[PDB]
Amino acid sequence: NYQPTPEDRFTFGLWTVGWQGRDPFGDATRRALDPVESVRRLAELGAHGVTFHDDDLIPFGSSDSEREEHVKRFRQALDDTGMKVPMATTNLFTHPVFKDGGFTANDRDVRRYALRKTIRNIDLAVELGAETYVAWGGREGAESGGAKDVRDALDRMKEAFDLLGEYVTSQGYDIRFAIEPKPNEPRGDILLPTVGHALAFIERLERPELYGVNPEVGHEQMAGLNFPHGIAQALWAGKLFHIDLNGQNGIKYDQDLRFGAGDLRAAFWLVDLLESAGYSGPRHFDFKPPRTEDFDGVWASAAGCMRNYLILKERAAAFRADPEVQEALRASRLDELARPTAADGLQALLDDRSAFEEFDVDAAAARGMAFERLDQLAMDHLLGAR
Amino acid sequence: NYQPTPEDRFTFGLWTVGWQGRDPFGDATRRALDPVESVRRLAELGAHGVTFHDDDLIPFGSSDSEREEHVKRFRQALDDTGMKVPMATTNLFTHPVFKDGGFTANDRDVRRYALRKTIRNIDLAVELGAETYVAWGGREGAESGGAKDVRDALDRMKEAFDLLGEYVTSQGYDIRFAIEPKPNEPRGDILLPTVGHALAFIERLERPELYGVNPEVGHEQMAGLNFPHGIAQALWAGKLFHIDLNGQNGIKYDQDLRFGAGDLRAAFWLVDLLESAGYSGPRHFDFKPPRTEDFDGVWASAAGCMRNYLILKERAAAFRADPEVQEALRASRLDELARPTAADGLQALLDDRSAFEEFDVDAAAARGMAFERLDQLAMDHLLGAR
Amino acid sequence: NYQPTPEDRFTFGLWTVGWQGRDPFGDATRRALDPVESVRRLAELGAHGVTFHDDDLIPFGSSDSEREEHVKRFRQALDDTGMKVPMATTNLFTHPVFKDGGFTANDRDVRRYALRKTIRNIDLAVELGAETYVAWGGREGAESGGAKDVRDALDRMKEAFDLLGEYVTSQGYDIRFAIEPKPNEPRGDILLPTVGHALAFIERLERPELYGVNPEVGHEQMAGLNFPHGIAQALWAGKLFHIDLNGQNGIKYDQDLRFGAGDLRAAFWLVDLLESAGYSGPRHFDFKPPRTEDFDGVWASAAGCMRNYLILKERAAAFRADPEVQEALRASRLDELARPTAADGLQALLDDRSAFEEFDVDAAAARGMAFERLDQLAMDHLLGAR
Amino acid sequence: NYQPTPEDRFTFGLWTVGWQGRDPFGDATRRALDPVESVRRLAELGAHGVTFHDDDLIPFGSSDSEREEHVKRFRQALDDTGMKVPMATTNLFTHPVFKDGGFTANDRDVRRYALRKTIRNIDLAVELGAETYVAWGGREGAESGGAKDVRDALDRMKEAFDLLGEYVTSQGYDIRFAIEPKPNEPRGDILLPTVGHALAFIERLERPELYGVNPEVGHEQMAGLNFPHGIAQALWAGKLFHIDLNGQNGIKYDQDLRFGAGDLRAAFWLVDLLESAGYSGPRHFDFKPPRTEDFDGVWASAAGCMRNYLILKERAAAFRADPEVQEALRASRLDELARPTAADGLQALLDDRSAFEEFDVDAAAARGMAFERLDQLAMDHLLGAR
Ligand SMILES: [Co+2]
Ligand SMILES: [Co+2]
Ligand SMILES: [Co+2]
Ligand SMILES: [Co+2]
Ligand SMILES: [Co+2]
Ligand SMILES: [Co+2]
Ligand SMILES: [Co+2]
Ligand SMILES: [Co+2]
Repeated sequence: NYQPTPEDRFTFGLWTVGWQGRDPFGDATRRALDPVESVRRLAELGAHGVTFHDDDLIPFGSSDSEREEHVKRFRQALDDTGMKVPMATTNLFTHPVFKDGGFTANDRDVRRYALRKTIRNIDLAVELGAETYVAWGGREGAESGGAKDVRDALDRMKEAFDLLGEYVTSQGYDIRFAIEPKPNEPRGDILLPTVGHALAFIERLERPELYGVNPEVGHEQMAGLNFPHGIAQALWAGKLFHIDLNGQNGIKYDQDLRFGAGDLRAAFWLVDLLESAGYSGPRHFDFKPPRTEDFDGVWASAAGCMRNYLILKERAAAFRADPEVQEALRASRLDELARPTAADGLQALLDDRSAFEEFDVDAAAARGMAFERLDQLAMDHLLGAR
Repeated sequence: NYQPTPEDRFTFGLWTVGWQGRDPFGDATRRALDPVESVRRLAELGAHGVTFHDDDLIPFGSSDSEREEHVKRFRQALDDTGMKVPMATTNLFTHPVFKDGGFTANDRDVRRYALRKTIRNIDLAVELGAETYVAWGGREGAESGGAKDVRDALDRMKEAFDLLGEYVTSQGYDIRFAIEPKPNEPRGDILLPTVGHALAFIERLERPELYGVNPEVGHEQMAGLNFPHGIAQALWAGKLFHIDLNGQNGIKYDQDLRFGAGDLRAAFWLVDLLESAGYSGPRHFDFKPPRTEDFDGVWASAAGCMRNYLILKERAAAFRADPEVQEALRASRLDELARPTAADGLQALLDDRSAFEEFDVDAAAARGMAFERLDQLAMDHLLGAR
Repeated sequence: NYQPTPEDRFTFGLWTVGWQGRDPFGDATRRALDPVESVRRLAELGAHGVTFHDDDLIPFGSSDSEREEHVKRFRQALDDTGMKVPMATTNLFTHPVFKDGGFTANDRDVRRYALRKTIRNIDLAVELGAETYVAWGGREGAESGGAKDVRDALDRMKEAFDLLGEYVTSQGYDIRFAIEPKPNEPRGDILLPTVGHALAFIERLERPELYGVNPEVGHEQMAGLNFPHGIAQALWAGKLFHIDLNGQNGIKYDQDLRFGAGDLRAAFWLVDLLESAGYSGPRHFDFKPPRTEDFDGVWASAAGCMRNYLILKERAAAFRADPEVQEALRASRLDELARPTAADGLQALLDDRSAFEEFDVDAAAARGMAFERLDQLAMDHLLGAR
Repeated sequence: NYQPTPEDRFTFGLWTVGWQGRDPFGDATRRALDPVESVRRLAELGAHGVTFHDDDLIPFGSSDSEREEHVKRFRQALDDTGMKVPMATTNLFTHPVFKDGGFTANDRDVRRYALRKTIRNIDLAVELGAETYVAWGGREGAESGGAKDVRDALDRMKEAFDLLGEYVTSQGYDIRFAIEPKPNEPRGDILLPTVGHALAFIERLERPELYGVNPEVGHEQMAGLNFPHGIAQALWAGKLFHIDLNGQNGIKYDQDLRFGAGDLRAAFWLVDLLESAGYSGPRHFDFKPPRTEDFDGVWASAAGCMRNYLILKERAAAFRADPEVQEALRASRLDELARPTAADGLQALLDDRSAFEEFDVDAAAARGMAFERLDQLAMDHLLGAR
């Protein structure tokens, strides 16, 4: 009956179930949640852990004694429930000081502050046991062309991430960074708008091994991209350090629907890929129960994230294990896709008349790929209609 | 009066002005053009050069004597006009044999053929003087999730590009590759869908220095991305080896409108960036005169590509040179964006109380960015309303 | 096992299974199909009938004796199989003469020709028993703003549809028209781009009762719209005279995937609505088997259209019949949505202090809508995970 | 120098310049503005008037004496400046009670409250001289398919608008309604998502003459539609009762950029159409100065809305008056588009062999439309490059 348990490694941000329902056009529809109560409620649903921005756990501007008490209460909730904290992050987007960015603000003093605020929370993240430190630069970008020279902004972005790498190395921490792309919202265009742009940027950092990506289902879908394809490219690069699961209906504002809502078939192929690849990180949900809901609906929406992942995991495993699917995959030459093109080497390929001079293009063109029969087997498995 | 001359380095594909007007739903509206006549017509408009797919210059399936005569006539047109050939590419998308891809076809024999067809045309490209060899993998991708394992496809894609690098190195050629991303069309999703994905992929090739990107205005806009921002990231990476200029209205089929049509302000900021950065490659137009047009409209549409680039070049230069704009850029702290965040180093930043303990977040938050006044100066310059 | 039979009223266009695979960037991948063979193959799959454009049944430019023989052979196939022809339409988009439109071409002679070509095929449609005559104005529109004055084009569009109404009335035919909106492709923008625009236009025709809409799943999705919502508005207006079923992944070129592919949950809610509303027209598929496929894949893709509709019909019926869903719908106040707001009348509402002066906004705001629990019951029914 | 004066009829909502900068992810960046100060500032810029939601002028929950004082101060500002109030509207979206809608909330008590809150503000609107009463149902819609039966919601929506028509008629008011479509945001899908859907809905009201549309540039662009085309359809229907001007970059969250930003060429063709059609309503700006700005940037952004409209008005008038453009419009057969197709009548068309039997399709197909030369004249006029 698709019941999650902590061994399934499902995690949730405090800001997800704790979202009060404020949007562009609307006031809060739910009261604030104490993080203690969200840890207890999430544990009762079978979650493994929780994640936080600095300012979700400790109100911005807290004194040291207030900070200590917020952390003490949260630690007690973690210890009472067995919940973990595998990931933490910094809020470099809510406060008005970040209206033009944190790490790429035009004001230099704001960039230095953003770094100090991040470093303070990396120390806390390590104390709470986090292995991954996410960075979503939601304010890095522009609404107009003259406001932001992107080459200078990328120079500032590299300096900031290099300084954070130097800091973790200096402290001997075993935490790694996961950069979260998004194409737009709240900025008109956000820097590092997709998984590809973030992977490319990481290759230019001083210590690329310290950084990966934290892709989000709905973010890549806001650019109309195929989320499973982008996760495959991140896995191919060895850079899937964390993932954010939710639902999105295409090219709109970021909806943050529960996982399995939005593009259902993309959710199926995502689960198939994570499970086939043996991804071992948390399955983290960055979602918002809709503001129509009361607290009972918040917990139902959170439970539905995990249930949908487990249903899709069963159907993807049955698809890949079905001998009729295995035969269809060979009929569609998925086995040949996995064989090297020319392990015989360049000169052998140049000398091979079967590759050019004596290649029958028309007989190869006539061979159907059989992809529709394979896809309807996938449909039938997903719908339980075999 | 914005008259282009060959010194402006404007280039056009044979397939652009030569497009006969066939689309998803329509037969040709114009007769085929002899490449000789397109070289002559383009030279008369002030173009610098032309580009080609193999199969635009030599019909697919030509004998050696037919091939020699097509090349001889084209060379004579180039010599009669002074036109150059700075770029060439392979057609790995029209023939039905490429229905599942060239370099990432599931059929191995098709992948080997795609490589041999590419290598034959690299030799011709070098004979005609091309410095850049573009690769647009328009058939690499899928319409369904089971049809294409993307990690295996990227392994095949890397093998293919590595073999092409080994080939050019083996021959001592001074040609470089430019990979052209596109998010979709004709495949439901195309592999390497954006500039970021292509830049990331190149970093994993055996000899990354041989490869850059060939971004196209309309391709990045089909994902709703900011094309000038993506060009800035490619320039930041040192990888803008070629560029395709055209117009697109957002998230649709690839419209291939003349340059300056589609998103006009994005065309302005693109020209501003290419000119500020001192980009020295061809300004290449990959566009289609609409099928409503006769040949006079084809040449008017081609002339309009160049005219719009030259108008936008004048207005962007006037914007950057205007002392009132220079003052607005300082008021918006574009100068501070270009200064290192912490050249004093990590420990100095950690010890700097002005970056945290004594940073007045509210006074920094209250300082307006003045971006709207700067953007209306940019508007006024673009519209000639100063 | 979800086996369709003719009683299910599934229909297919000749151009669907008969699509040879030519696209923007590619030559045909399959040979042409004789309409006789498509009628036989579709009947064997359990289809009810077929539909046609004039030029799919009779090649454009046929002599009268050729026309008679094409019609005779097609009639024999219909009689051999028991297949019906419930709908026909005109091709006013392929021939180059329609490059600027049929009914709204700027050239008046082309508009008059488009009307004569339509009227000739209305007579044939009636002879073959069609009840619905579709009109998809795929060439009505523009790529540039000066090319098409839209108020004048709508005047021409109304004249054309009014003349077609006068013609059918004059002949005593019992056929009705169904106008098919599309937002773009092949024109940069198409006139009557959505269901709403077409419904609005029909209200201004001389005899609106003769006209309804023929919405297509993928067309409304090319504008990012909710297809079930648009079908609900057409049903509310009494104007769903025909429907085109297929799949689409959001905002791209028109993919024409088999029904159930693309947005699966939207396919579920569409079937739920058509079945709840008692829609009695054909379930018509306007799709294209992908060009990767051979003929066996064409028939598998066609069979999959019908199978997916039948699976979704079973799951939507089980959802609506489940007493736990019925209780959830009452908890979410779907029953109250169906009750008049103020059957007591305006003055009673004005005098009702419970509607204003004594309405407790905070107690009403606090009541959760319970929509997430209702939606996860819908998910569980769709996936067979109850 | 493009200086607006009140005779230009530019109007602004209090909520536009008064937007404090709160978004999905961010706190306010500017202090609240007193409506008195916004009226004074807008008048100094040359605006004609202002518009309001009920709750922008009178805080929600005000006592009668507070209400009277807010209205008294606002009236004094209007009288001090000569500013008008041509339009008002109701806020049926911010308060949590409207989380599922106002007029189509599933809770009947909320629907009755939404009507009473609207009617109270219609009385105030009439006292302040408004001729148009806008209704943007931003909360009407859903995030999930079971939550909202759209046929029942449209029944509730018609009841509500019919009751409002009965109310204005009963009071003898000369105010008319303008329904504002939007496709999504804040709801996952909003009911009446485009101009077409709203026009269609109005035709089913009891007294359609009382209702028109209030289209917004950015709303239609959030569906990827052509805003000038949609305004042309509203003008063709006689239903453009008000218009909201702003900028948007395609398919994203609603950006509300100043008018002229976003799609510049669409802004040009919009101004060309409003001015050619002799639209006589207010040119209203529904925009948000970006939250990066301080108050000086708010007023610069507001001034830029008006400046851009006046620049585009000059360039569109010069385009239409240029004898070379007039010749190009005849070469493109825009004159023939405006002539009836068959004023000779149906039987004459049927008997006309020049329309079918003797129509030379190939000679008509060969005639180019000359649209690219016409569009580059439009480009040159817009850019001041003639
Ligand atoms: Co998100
Ligand atoms: Co996230
Ligand atoms: Co293109
Ligand atoms: Co290109
Ligand atoms: Co379609
Ligand atoms: Co269709
Ligand atoms: Co808006
Ligand atoms: Co508005």
